[PDB]
Order: sequence, then structure tokens, then C-alpha cells
Amino acid sequence: KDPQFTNVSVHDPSIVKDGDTYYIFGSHIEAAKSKDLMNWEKFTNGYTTPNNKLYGDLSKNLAGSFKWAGENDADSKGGFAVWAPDVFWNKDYVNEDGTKGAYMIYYSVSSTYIRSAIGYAVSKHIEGPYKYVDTIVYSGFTKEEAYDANSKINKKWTNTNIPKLIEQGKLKGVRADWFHNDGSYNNRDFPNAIDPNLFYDEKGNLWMAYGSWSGGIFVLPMDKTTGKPIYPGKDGKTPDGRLVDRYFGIKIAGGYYQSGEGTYIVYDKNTDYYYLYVTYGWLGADGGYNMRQFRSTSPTGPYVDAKGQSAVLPGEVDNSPYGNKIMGNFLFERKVGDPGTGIGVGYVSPGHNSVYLDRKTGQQFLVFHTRFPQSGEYHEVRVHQMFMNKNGWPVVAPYRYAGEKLEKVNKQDVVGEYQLINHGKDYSADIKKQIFVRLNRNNTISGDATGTWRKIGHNQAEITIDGETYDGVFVRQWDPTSKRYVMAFTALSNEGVSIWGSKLADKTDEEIVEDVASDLDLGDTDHVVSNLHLPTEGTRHTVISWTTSDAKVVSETGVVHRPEVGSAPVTATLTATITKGDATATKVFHITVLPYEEAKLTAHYSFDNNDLSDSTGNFGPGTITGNRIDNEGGTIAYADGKIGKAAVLNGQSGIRLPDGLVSSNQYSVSLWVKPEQLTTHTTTFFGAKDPNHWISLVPQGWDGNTMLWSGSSPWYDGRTFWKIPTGQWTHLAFSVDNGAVKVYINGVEKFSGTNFPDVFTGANASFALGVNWWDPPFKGLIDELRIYEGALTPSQVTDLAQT
Ligand SMILES: [Ca+2]
Ligand SMILES: [Ca+2]
Repeated sequence: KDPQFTNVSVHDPSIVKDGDTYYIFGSHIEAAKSKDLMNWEKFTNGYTTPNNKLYGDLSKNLAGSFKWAGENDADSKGGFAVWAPDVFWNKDYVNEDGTKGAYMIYYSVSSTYIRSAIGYAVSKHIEGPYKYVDTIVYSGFTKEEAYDANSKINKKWTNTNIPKLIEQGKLKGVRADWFHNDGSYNNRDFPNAIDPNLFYDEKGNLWMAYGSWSGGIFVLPMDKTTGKPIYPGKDGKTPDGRLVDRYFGIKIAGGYYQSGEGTYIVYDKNTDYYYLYVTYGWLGADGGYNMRQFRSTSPTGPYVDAKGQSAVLPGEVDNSPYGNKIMGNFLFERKVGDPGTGIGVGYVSPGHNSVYLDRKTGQQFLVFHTRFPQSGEYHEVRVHQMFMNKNGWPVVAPYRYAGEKLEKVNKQDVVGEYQLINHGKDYSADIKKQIFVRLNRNNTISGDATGTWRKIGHNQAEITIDGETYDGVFVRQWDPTSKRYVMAFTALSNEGVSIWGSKLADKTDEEIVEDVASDLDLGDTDHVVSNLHLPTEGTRHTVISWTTSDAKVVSETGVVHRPEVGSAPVTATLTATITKGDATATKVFHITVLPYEEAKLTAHYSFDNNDLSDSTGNFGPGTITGNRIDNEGGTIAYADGKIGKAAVLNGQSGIRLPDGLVSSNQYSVSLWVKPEQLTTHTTTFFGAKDPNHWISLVPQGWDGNTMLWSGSSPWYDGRTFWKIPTGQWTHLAFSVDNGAVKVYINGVEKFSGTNFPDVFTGANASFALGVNWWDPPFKGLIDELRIYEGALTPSQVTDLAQT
């Protein structure tokens, strides 16, 4: 269990080493340091200012760049957007006192998807404070006077550095093609000016690559004395056809609006290649963020991948085929019986990397952020070691770095059963999972795949599966799931596809089948009220076969049938027969399924007496609001309803119900509605402990359909995929039983879900009909608001809907 980690959240990390300490510098002015690439310590204060750790008075220091983007403008309204910086010691930088040597930080500011710039600051010491020097590349400028929403920044090109560059003779003049006909920024072909990367070339010259979606990635030579670009000064094309622009530089990747950002280029003197890393997709859990790799013999390109395809796209096309996909979404999924606990180690949207290539030892490290399965938008930094393969491509270790190095590996330490992940070319929210194969002593591969393998020398790995040869290495890795150092491989084929392998411990089929049986647990089976998940597989393709002693209670697949209200609970046995090879084992679970129980009526605001009272007598009456839950001023009239009279909601008014109307996590709500008009997010039934802890029944939700909705800790989308009509009556109802939530329309279940939050227990919530804190009030009639203790039975709901 030896290795220990200490994690930090630094989005878009840029690695740099100062003495023997590693530093990472990310977006949102976050930075952290480590002595070992495993245990990190943050030393920054985010966007705090003044007293900003990295910038001091942030607003004053960087005002130069902030006049164009990234401070309290458009998308940065209310705050700041200082993104994706790069840091490196420039030994030739002439400081303002004439001394030589500074740490330079090139940063992005951005106010929309397109209006951005890159600027830089310098410090003699890596922990700052860094001091502004200049803003050097701008994007999102226009032909004429123009303004984005929530901004009064004149986006005209004359507000950039372009006039002064022209005055210095560094540019002929404005380039017509930077603009569409309407005068707007041509980001089909030219870049978003963010995500800079500074690298030295074979000859010790300095380049900056940058870009993000839009027209793609560009690169510019840079003066080592001052940090300023040495702008091309004229447009042209590279011999192989790539755009050269007088100002933006030389396009080396992307194009035509497609994804691709977080560029990092490394010169490798052992191989004499320039390696180009770039991240595709969107950074969110759902965005399929994935790292790609190309190479060039020249810093200025052409960069190509293992199939010789260009990094620069031929057009507005899917960028999937292009670049070696070195990491996407994956999971070494723990199956029933595996050691450890949890779902296993996997990543979601890993990306925006930097790289540290140690000069002495050739050791190489991919540094990046990632999200995780079942943790939403939470992100931490990861470090994965890389190793040059025999075709001149660094290959990425499957697990995060844990002190390991390349070694002499004996054949006996390799032969065995493996988990195998193939990263493919495709990317999406989907997550890749392991297959199970074996590398056999006779140099074949068997199991889920077939083919061959060899080890050359100490550790080169060659693996050929179905005619594809992947080359890479064998290396020992820390597997945190099993808590062992295990043998592993990583290898890349000539499609630019990476496979990763983790060696499973040797176990007999008897031992595996025993492990599966021990780990197999169905939770509470004495109080069953909804279907059971019954896994049909355990580790290494163990088969779990289920039989029931009585399908009336519960099927072979865990489908339950609750007895009617009034009937006894029914019991049944489920038997798991667990097999692998010729070994078998048995585990019995005794299942008690509970009958339905009727929800009890606890409040009835019927409006039948032309008033706001509760007919059950349990609650005080409703009172009248204005256009919000917490204001007054409105009116309620009473018109002819679906049942008796009904409340008329004019569009400026609502009803405030008593606090605590629901005070539990087992409850239901039922009501009738006749909307005269539809407005988005507008509530009918609304209950809230506060503006970040509420539930709402919404006729036209964010997806344009009726939903049950909760926010903001956590969000929950109870989606129905059913549009409500205006000018007609619709019954709506929902139940919440300790996590289980269901939503009915006109008697029919249209959403069923789990994990639903308990908003109404831990303090008395406010409640209302037709109004909340933000949205247009409901316009129409509402009728028969009924509240319950407990979840309504299906038939109870059909009853209610049945008028
Ligand atoms: Ca970067
Ligand atoms: Ca009524």
C-alpha cells in the first residue's frame, strides 16, 4: 500500500520545475507545487484581489488586457476570466532593472467564446508576484464599431494592438479575410486567442502555440529578450498548404470551428521530433474531453499522427480520425468479486495537458486535470508517466504515477490474465471499460481477444490483435483498487489507437467464485418496494445465474410485484448460482416485498368555498402574493373549475401556503391545471427552504416540457417528455418516498427516478402556488391542490386523474 497522494484542483495545469520543486499553474489563478509529482500543495488564492497571490492588485496589474476582455465584461460579468496560463524560466529576459532571467507567465483573458487575448507577466521568482508587461494577440475584434451584450467594449480592430503594429511597420495593414461581410470576426479560419504554450526548439529559439476551437491552433516565433512575437508580417501558405497569417502566425492544428485546445509542444532531442499534444471535445463531464498526439520534424509543422494524417483539418469535419487518441473516458470497472471497493479507477473528460520532459534521464510525464465517474464537475490533477516506444511515440502509462520506472521485466512476471482498455478514436460522454485477455507463455493472446505478443529486451511490448500491432512497453504500476504494484502495458498502433493492460493476480476458479459469492450483496431485502438490481456477471466473466422460488413475488431479474393495499407482505428466495470454469457456488437471499399502502390526505386547498382554506383543518389558509413568493400586491379571483371553483392566477399574483406544508421525505402532491399561457421555469407547486434548495413542478421546463425540478444542491431533472396544452385541464402529481420519485400526468407515470433530494425535512420550507423568486408567475387556473403523507399508489393516482 506504500504510495501516498495529495490531490488538488488546478484546471488546465501547466507544469514547470524550479530547482527540485514541481509547480503547476492553472486557470482561475490557481497554482500548486510538489517535490514528488504525487503530493500537491496549493499556495494561491484564486481570483481574490487585491492581495492576489500571483498578481497582487489583479485589476490594476493586468488592466492592459482587461480593457479588452476577462474582467467584468460579457461572460466574465461579475468576475474574471484568467485562463490556461503557461510558465517558464526565460534565462534571456531583460528585466526592467537591466538584469537577465525571469519567470514569464503567459495567460488568457476571455469575455466571450471569441473575444480574447493573450498577455504576459514576469517575476524573478516563480511564486510571484508577477508583473504585467503586455497584451500581444487579440481575437474577436470587428471591422466596425461593435459591442457584445453586457459589455460596452468597442470590439473594433482599432482597439487592439493592430494599429500600433501597423505604425511600427510590422504589418502591412488589416487583413480583409479576418472579417465576414457583415464585419464580424472570422473565427472559421482565425483563432480564439487563448491557451498559450511556450516552447524552445532544437536550436533554442522560442515559439508560442495557442488557440482553442475556432480556426484552430497557430504558432508564432517570439523574441527571447522581450517576450513579444515576431509577427510574420505577410500572409501566405506553408509548402503543404497551411494558412500563414501576417498577425496570427502559422496554423498547425484544427480548423473550421472544430474542437481542439490546450496545445502543448515538446522538442525531444533523443528522437528529433516535435510532439504536439492537443485536447478535443468539451471539458465538462458530458463533453468527451480527450487528449490527442501528433508529431513534426519542424516546430512549425507539419504535425501528423501515426497514420500520417494532418493535425490541420481539411474542412468543417469530425476531428475523430485525426491525432493519436492517448486518453479518453475509461474505467477499470470493479465487478462483483474484485478486490477493493467502489466502482474502480476511471476518468471522465481527462485533458488539457502539459508535459515535463526531464533533460538528464529522458523521463517524461503527462500532466492534466480530469473529472471522474459519479462526481459531476469535480476535478483534480493527475500525472501519468510516458515512455518512448520503438516507433518514436511516447506512450502513456495506464495509472497515475507512483514512483515507478522502466525496468528489466522477466517473462514470467508478464504471463497471465489482463484487464484491457482500448481507447479507440471515438469520444462522447461514454466510458470505455475493460475486456479480459491472457498473454500466454507460448506468446499468444487469448480470452476476449486473440493474437500474439512479445517482449523485446528489457521491456518493449509488441501486441498484435486481429492484424493490428500496438508497440509500447511493459511497466509496473500502482493499482489502487487491488492496492498492489501490478504489471502493466501501454501500446500504440498505426491507427493511432492505444490499448492499456492491467495484470490481474493469479487466482483459481474456485477462489474467484468464492470471492464473487462473498462480495454479492443485494442490500436490504426485508422491506423491498421496488425492483432489485441483480448482477448477471462477477469478475473475470464469472456467470451469476438467478432463480426465484416464486416469480409472483420477484422474477429471475428482480422485477418485484407488491401486494395490494391490505394484503400480507410476500416472501420468496432468490438463489445465485455463481460459476466460472467448473467451479460453482451458491448464495441465497430471502426477499420480503411490502404491499402498497395508501397515502393519507393531509391538506386540501380546493378553492370550493371561494377562499384559500384547507378543508382538512390541518393547516392555516393560503394568503395572496404579488409576482414573487416573498412579495405582496396581487389578487386571486375564483372561477368555475375542474372540480367546483378554482383559483384564478392572473399573471401578477400567487398564493403563499403555510411553512412546513410538507415536512418529511415521504409525501405526495396532486393538482389540476388550466394554463392560459406558458413561460419557462414558471412554477405551479413550489416549495423551498431557500433559493438554492427548492422543488418545483413546471409546466414548461428548460427542455420545453413539463418537469418536476429541483435545485441547486443538487440539480435533479425529473423529465416527462410530454408537452402540456394551454386552455385545457391537466392533472399533475408526484410522489417522493425516501429517494424514489415518480411523476404522473393524467394518471400516467411519465418519470421514475432515484436519489431524489430530501428538501423538506431539516428545516420548515416555504410553500406557494404559482410563484417563486425569479420567474414569471403562473397565468391560468389551478384547482384541487392535495397534499399527502406517503407516496400515492398508482391506482390512487388513476383515481385522482379520473374526473
Ligand atoms: Ca496549457
Ligand atoms: Ca375546486
